[PDB]
Amino acid sequence: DRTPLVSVLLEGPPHSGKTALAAKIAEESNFPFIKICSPDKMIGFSETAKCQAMKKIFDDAYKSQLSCVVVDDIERLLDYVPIGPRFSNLVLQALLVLLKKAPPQGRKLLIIGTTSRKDVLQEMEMLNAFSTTIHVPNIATGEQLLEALELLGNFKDKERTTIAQQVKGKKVWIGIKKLLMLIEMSLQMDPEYRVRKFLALLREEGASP
Amino acid sequence: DWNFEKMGIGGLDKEFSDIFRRAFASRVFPPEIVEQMGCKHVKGILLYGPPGCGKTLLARQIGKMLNAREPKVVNGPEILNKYVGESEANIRKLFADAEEEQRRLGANSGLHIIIFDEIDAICKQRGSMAGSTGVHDTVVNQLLSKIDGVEQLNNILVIGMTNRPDLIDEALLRPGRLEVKMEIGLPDEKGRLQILHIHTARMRGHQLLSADVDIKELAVETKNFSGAELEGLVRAAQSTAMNRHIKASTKVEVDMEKAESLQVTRGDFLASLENDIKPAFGTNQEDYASYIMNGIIKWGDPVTRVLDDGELLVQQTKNSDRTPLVSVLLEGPPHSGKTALAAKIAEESNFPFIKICSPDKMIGFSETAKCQAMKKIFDDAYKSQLSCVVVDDIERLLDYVPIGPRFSNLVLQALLVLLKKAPPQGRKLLIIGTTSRKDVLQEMEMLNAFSTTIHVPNIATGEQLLEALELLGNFKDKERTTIAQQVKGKKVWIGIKKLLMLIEMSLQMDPEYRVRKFLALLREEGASP
Ligand SMILES: Nc1ncnc2c1ncn2[C@@H]1O[C@H](COP(=O)(O)OP(=O)(O)OP(=O)(O)O)[C@@H](O)[C@H]1O
Ligand SMILES: Nc1ncnc2c1ncn2[C@@H]1O[C@H](COP(=O)(O)OP(=O)(O)O)[C@@H](O)[C@H]1O
Repeated sequence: DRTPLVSVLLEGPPHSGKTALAAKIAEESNFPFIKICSPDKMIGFSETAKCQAMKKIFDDAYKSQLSCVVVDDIERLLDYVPIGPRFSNLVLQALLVLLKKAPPQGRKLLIIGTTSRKDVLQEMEMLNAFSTTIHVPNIATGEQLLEALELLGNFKDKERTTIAQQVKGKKVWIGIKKLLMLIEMSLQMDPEYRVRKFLALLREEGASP
Repeated sequence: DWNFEKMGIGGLDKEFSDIFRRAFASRVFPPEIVEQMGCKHVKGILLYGPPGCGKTLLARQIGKMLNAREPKVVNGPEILNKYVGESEANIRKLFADAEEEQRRLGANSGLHIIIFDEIDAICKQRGSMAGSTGVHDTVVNQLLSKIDGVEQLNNILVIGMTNRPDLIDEALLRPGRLEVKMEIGLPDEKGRLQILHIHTARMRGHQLLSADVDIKELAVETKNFSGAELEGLVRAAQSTAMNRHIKASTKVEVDMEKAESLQVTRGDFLASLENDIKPAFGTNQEDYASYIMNGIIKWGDPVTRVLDDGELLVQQTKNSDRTPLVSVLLEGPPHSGKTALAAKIAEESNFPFIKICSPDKMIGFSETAKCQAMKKIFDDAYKSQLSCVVVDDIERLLDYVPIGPRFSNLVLQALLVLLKKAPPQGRKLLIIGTTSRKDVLQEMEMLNAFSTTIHVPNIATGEQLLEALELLGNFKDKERTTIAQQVKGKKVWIGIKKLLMLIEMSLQMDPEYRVRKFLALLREEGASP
C-alpha cells in the first residue's frame, strides 16, 4: 500500500530473448488488464503521434483496479542512431514524466521495460527512474549448449557424441535465437555434411565475450 | 435459403455460414418464439479485404435475400462539402425513410439497407487533446448519434466496407454498432474452380466451348488471381476468339459453317493469359527485362557460387517452420553487377508474388512519401502464401552524402523495424538487399539485423578477362592473340559494366586503330584494390 507503482528493466546482449520472457511474466501475472506497446505498429509516425499513442494506452491503463503495461525495445521508440547522436526529445520527456506518475486513489500499476543498450540509457539519466533491473545472460558453456540441443531435439546420438567431443574443449558465447537460426541453416545440406557445416558456422560466429 | 453457390458467389464457404449463423438467425425463426425470448436484432456488420474480391456483390445479394427494399449506395469521399453544416446534412438524409415509416406503421415496418463504401475516409479516431481537434470531428459525432441514439430504430441494417480495418474509431465497433467483422481474402484453387464454372456456365449451355478446354488446367495456371481477373480473362478470350473468326472469314472464302466450327475457343485462353491480363498480386514479367538487360554470362566460378547460395536460401525459406522470415545482403565494389544477380535469383525463385522496390520511382519525394510507399509494398506482400521482395539500393533510399554526414533518420527507422516484423500465421517472406558501402551500414548498426551476407568480386586475372571477351565475342582472332599476349599478367581490376562501356567506346575508331584505344583505356584505369 506504500508502493502503488513499480518498475523494472530487462536488459542484456542482443539476440538473447528478452521480449519472450517479459511476455511470459505478464501472462503469468494473472491481472485483469494486460497490454503491450510495441514500436512495429507506429511505422512512419512522427513525434507527436507517438506521444499521443503512449498517452492513450496509459489513460486506458488508469481505469482498472489492476494493470500491467509492457514497453519493449525502448531504443526504437526514442529513434536512436550512433552517428550524431540523434533521437527524439519529446518522446523521451513524455516517458520520463509517465514513469513516476501515480494513478488515481486506490489503484495499482506495474511497468516492465526492455532494452539492449544500457549504457546509452544511463547517459540520458534514465536509470534513476526504474526501481530495479534484471539481467538475462547468453549461453556460456558447452554443457548448456548440449542441453539446449537435446531439449530442442534435432540431432541423433552419434552426432551428439561427435559434436560433444570437439565442443566440450572450451567455452562458447551465443544467443538462443541465433542458435535456432544456425540449426535451421545447417539442416539444408545433405545428410552427410550437416554436422560439419554446423561446426563451421559455430566456429565462425564465435566471438570473445 | 442459403445455397451460397446458386446466388452467384463461389469460394465463400465459411465467411457466409458464420455470417448467417451469427447475424441473421433471429430474422427467419418463427416470430412467436423470438418475441417470447425478447432478443433484439443485430444492427450491422463490417467487411474488410483486398479490393476486387467480391464485397459489394455479397452486400447486394444479402439485401435481395431478405426481401428488403432498394439499398442506398453511398461513396465515402463524396459526402464531404466545404461549407459548415453540409456534410452532416448529407449524413443525416439517409435515415429519413426509416424514421418516417416507423413513425407511421408502428412495429410492422419493412427493412431498409444502407451500404457505406470506404467508411474509413470519414470516420477516423477523434482527438482527445484540447486544441488538437480534427477537421472532421462533427461527421463522426453525427453518424454515432444517428446509428444508436435516444430514439430507437428497430428496422434498419448498416453494412460497412473498407480495406484498412485499423484506422476506424473504437466507439463505432462496440457490440451495439457494427458488431460483426469478416475477412474476404484471395481465393485458393477450389474457389477459382467454382468461379470459372460460374462464369462459363452460359457458354457451356449455349454450346460454344470446345471439347479440349479443361477448367482444372486453367484453375491451376492462375495462381493469385482475384474474381475480376478471372472474369476479365474469360471475356478477353471470347473477344479474341471472335476476332479470329472474323479474320478467318474475311481472309478466305471458306464456308460459314467452318467458321462457326472455329467459333469454339481453345488457344484464346492461353493467348489472353500470356498477353492480356496483368495481376496485381502476382509476378510481373515486364521488369526483369528492364534490369537484366544483357543477360548473365558465366565468366568464372564466383557466379556459380553466388547462384548456389541464393538457391540454398530459397530452398530454406520454402520448407521451414521455425523461420518464416529470412533476409540476405549482397555487397561488393561498384559496377560489379549486383542488381542483375539479385533479379536473377528472384526470377529463379518461382514464387507467386515477386516485387522490386527501387528509388527510380521516387524522384523528388519527401521522406514521409518514401515511408508510405515502402509500407504499402510490404502490406501488399503480406497477403500471399509466399512472397519475395527486393530493395534495390539501401544507400539512395537514405540520402547519404559523405559531407556531414547527412541522411534521413525516419526511413532508416522504417527499414530497421520492417526487417523484424513476422507475417501473419502460416505465411512466409524473403528479403534481398543490395548495397555498395557496407562499412557505413555497419556504422548505422543495420548489418546486425540481416541474417547472412554475400560478396560479389571483380575480375582479377587475365584469363578471366579473355574468357569474358570470348563469351561477349567482339574481337577477332589476331586481335585476341595480341591482347592475350599484352595482358597475360594477372593484375587486372575491372567491373563488368565498366568493361561493356570501355568496349563500346573503343569500338568507335577506324579498323586499323581499335586495339590501341582499348589498351590505352584499360591502362588509364586502376590496376589494384
Ligand atoms: N555475370 C554478370 N553479372 C552481372 N551483370 C552481368 C553479368 N554478365 C552480364 N551482366 C550485365 O551487366 C549489367 C549489370 O549492371 P547493373 O545494373 O547490375 O550494375 P550495378 O552493379 O547495379 O551498378 P551500380 O552499383 O553502379 O549501380 C547488366 O547489363 C547485366 O546484363
Ligand atoms: N466470388 C465471386 N464469384 C464470382 N465473381 C466474382 C466474385 N467476386 C467478385 N466477382 C466479380 O467481380 C466483379 C466486381 O466485384 P466488386 O463488387 O467490384 O468487388 P469490390 O467490392 O472489391 O469492388 C463482379 O462483377 C463479379 O463478377
